[PDB]
Amino acid sequence: GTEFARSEGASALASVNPLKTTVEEALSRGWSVKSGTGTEDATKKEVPLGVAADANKLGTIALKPDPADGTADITLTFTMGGAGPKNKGKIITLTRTAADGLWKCTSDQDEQFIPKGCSR
Repeated sequence: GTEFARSEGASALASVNPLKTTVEEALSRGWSVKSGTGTEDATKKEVPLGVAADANKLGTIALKPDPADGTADITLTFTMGGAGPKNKGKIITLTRTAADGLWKCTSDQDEQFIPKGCSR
């Protein structure tokens, strides 16, 4: 009853939303994106997302496929394994469809805690 359920959802989305830019900039160069931290790899032409999987203690960030080259749908997920009771186990998913390059946000949280712009 005292859990910060609405702020948890906003913090989670704020950890993955900025990565859309990172992904688009890499694909515009014809480079692939790979998860984790590190330096660009000029041999394989892969750019890391630049954020650790556990950057936000509310949960974990994941990329699929990994690496991703733009020719298949890409998903960025924030799994709230560190959240309070109402949001623990819930997942915010950002999907970039390869056929049109568009992004969508879906969440399996209770409707009242889904961040603005995301749907069930």
